[PDB]
Amino acid sequence: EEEAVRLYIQWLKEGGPSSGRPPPS
Repeated sequence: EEEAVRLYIQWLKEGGPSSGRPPPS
């Protein structure tokens, strides 16, 4: 498991594409 994927899942769960930001990777 990554952190950057952790972040991903972060980004994602915090909104992902609809969080006003592009994903970690």
